[PDB]
Amino acid sequence: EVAIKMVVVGNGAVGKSSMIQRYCKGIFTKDYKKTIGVDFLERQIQVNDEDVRLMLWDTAGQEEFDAITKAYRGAQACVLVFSTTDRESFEAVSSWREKVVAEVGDIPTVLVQNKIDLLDDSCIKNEEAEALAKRLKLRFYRTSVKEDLNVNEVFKYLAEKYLQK
Ligand SMILES: Nc1nc2c(ncn2[C@@H]2O[C@H](COP(=O)(O)OP(=O)(O)O)[C@@H](O)[C@H]2O)c(=O)[nH]1
Ligand SMILES: [Mg+2]
Repeated sequence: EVAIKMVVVGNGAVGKSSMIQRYCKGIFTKDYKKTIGVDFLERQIQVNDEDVRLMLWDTAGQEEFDAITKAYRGAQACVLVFSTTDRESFEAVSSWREKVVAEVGDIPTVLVQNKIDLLDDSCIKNEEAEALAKRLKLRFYRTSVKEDLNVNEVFKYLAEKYLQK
């Protein structure tokens, strides 16, 4: 049995709260802004013959970039999220990465481009997202929380890397 605290980080409106609700509750609602009224949601899964309890902590956006918060404290893995339709959220990734490393150190991390169902309206070229992932040395996923596309894979990857580097 292992419990893993995972923090989901990135600019406002990229889909962090939706991603957590999708993974832990299996829902996607039509609201302009999602809310999680508790510190974290959780999902208990089996990974490589071990029982893992994933505790997914939501965060605030760039308006709280300098904030030192409970969601980051003792985080054991991290999802860095930007949005297909928000170039500023992509440009912010390196700053979010540096913030997490300075607060918790080196923890398993993945880079996620969410809202890939909106590719027609993309503001990020595929080559530049892949180039950033290679520069930060991070596994990169293109996700659609709305379509339940690659969400499960993100958390499974992080749990496996926590268990075996
Ligand atoms: N089309 C699309 N909309 C999404 C996706 N994920 C989230 N959204 C929407 O993006 C908006 C912001 O999502 P939210 O989870 O509140 O973002 P947060 O501010 O990062 O927590 C909401 O209207 C969500 O329904 C996605 O994969 N595709
Ligand atoms: Mg939110």
